[PDB]
Amino acid sequence: WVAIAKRYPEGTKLTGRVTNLTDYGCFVEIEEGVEGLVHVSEMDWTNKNIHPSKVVNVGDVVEVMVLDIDEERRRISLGLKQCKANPWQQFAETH
Repeated sequence: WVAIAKRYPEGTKLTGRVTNLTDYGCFVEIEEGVEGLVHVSEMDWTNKNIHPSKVVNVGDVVEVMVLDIDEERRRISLGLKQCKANPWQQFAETH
């Protein structure tokens, strides 16, 4: 069945780029008009991991796994947080 407004099965994973940090998570951006929230505990292996989130900065590319979707609001709540191999690149555009 469909959970009132659902696209993805849930627990199906995505890849996104990090944009903000919240009170108990991080916000990750997917595609245009589509953004997610990385829930801090969706891994376990962070806090005692030594790492600044394996260096999860604003404008870095990560992987996330989907939690709460509302097609009505356009919020998919995706949270993973491992990071990519070369997660920072030369982000300038006026060329």
